[PDB]
Amino acid sequence: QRIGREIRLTPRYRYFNFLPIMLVINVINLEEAIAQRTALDVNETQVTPAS
Amino acid sequence: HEFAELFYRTYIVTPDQAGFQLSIRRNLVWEGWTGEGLSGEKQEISKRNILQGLLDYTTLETNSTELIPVIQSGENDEQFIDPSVLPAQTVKQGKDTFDTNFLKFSENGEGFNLLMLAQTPSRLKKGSMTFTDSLDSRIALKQLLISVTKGGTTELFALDVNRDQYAAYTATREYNFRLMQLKFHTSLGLGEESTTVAGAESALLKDLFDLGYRIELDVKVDGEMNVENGNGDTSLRALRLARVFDKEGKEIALTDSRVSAALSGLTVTGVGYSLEARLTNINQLEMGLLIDSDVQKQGFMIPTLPPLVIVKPAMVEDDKTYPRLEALTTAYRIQQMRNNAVTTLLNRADTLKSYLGVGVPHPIESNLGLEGVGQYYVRPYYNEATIDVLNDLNNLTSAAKQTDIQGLIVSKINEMVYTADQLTGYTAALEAAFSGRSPKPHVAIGTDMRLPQYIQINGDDRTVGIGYDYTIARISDLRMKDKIVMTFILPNESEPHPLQHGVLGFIPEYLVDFNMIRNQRIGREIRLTPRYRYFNFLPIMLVINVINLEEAIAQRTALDVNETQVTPAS
Repeated sequence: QRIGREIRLTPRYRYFNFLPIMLVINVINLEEAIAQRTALDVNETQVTPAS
Repeated sequence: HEFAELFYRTYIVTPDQAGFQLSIRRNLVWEGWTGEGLSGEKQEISKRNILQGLLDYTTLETNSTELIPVIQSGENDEQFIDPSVLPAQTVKQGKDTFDTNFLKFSENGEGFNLLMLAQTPSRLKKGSMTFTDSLDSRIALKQLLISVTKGGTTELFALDVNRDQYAAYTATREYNFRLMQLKFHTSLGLGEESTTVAGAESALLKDLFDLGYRIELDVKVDGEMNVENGNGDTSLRALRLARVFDKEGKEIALTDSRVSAALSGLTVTGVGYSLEARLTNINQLEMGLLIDSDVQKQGFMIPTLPPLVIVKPAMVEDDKTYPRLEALTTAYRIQQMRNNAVTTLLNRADTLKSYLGVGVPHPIESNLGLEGVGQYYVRPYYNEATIDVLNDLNNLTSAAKQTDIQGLIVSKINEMVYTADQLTGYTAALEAAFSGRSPKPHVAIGTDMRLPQYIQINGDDRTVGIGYDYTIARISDLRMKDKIVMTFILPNESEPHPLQHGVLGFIPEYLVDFNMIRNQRIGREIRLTPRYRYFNFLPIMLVINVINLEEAIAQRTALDVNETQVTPAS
């Protein structure tokens, strides 16, 4: 016994998957990388005696 | 002067008003307090802005029809397993809060009356069973609850069986013309990361898992269900471990020593299942997003400011000790146009700092203390950063130091612009506010007189980045030392508007000239009383602090090897 107007939409749709090939990459630390300087990874080779 | 104009849009107010008003429209999505005609009986709750859904993906999600079995405390426990195997699971459906479980497999006995079973507390208010209620063209298995025992320890596994091709009820001939049949005959596999009821990689197949092996169970499940009364049955026919795959899809015999020793004592037995059932409600009973809109109130006022005065003997005019009006006009102009703009900008920065914190956004309409109708269209956001030029500059030769510094600063400022654009959702706000015309963000650049040569283009391929329009503002003030202030503005607009950063409420005023008697002396006076006030709406601004530019240029620094370690002890 409350009287009003109604508007309705009852959708019919669905998502299906066919191709089983898909790749994802996570990207991280971009803003630290652009904020801080990075300079070289040099491999000191032991002409100072260690080998 | 550029600076006041760029950050605070000037506006002329006819002296017949004490300010100006803005009436705003806000479309809303929410549920409860149902209807407006004879509203209430579910009471008022928080509105949600529809634009929030353009960036959030939960406020607009609802289910209002799914038939989830509900445990009545009477005889209803018959169709569910004993709660000593799996406790009830509490789920939300509409406004109802209740309990569900997994139905028990029935071979030859009673069926289950879904319509009798699917009564939620909302329906009980309406008067129980409705004759037009019918089951949708889809009924599919949600989950299969199996028991895996190894040596005596029982572990339950909830297998997500939905979205599977073979797990759909199919229409069939014979018996009636409203019969749906489920013929589920396939092999399901448990991986080496097979999760139990919640988390973990199990503990009875771990020896199988580490070796790199997944098990596969062959299963044939058959059932029938009627879409006219909700009667039906379902029973398991076959359930056993058959095949074990290697790191490839090549069958591994179950007689080899490792797997045979590992698989000893394994038994698999099913106890339950779950169905997703929809009710094509033909006479309709459902309620959904109640779309409403509210109008909001806010008022602006204009104060009075103390005046400037001139004194001179009132017997002859002098241009020597008192110059012409131009000097008084200049004092008024500087006072109103530069110092106050800087004060308002810095106070706005400080208040935004205190209110919001650093590097954290806020949900739409969650900061009621800020000034401005602007927060109706975007999230509030604040940020701060420092650049130590000497410590984080890379050079290769001394001849490129200026270009290096320019590149560093422009990269940092540009990246700050991108992250602000991502978090505040500003562009969507522009698209919503103006239909058909899509403006691109314009960045406000407020900086002192030492930096701009290092920001203007001499190298690089950008000033603030590609896709932005920039205006550089330079002032002689001392407080803006070592500071750059970024903000988004609108240059094609000429009215108060919430996306606008700030407005300069301006009323023209003039002077008075007369003779005044103050302790028995006579001198004509010139008085100018200005009337204005600055207001800010848009709650987004970026400020970057620049320090130590002197030492970096003065003292050489370049590169600085992050060596890599083939040394003792590592």
